[PDB]
Amino acid sequence: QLNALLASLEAENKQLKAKVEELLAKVGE
Amino acid sequence: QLNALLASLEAENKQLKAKVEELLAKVGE
Repeated sequence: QLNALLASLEAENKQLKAKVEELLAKVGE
Repeated sequence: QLNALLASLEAENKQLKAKVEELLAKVGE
């Protein structure tokens, strides 16, 4: 189950980084 | 080293969630 936790955290991190990119771009409007 | 990777990912996730909160609030301006 440790690899599943790693996988979930990795997925969340990727999603959050993309959300930051989206919101950054929105702030630039 | 697996716990260190978990720890780093957890720290990053917490930081990113807070950055999302900040940028959300900025979008609301």
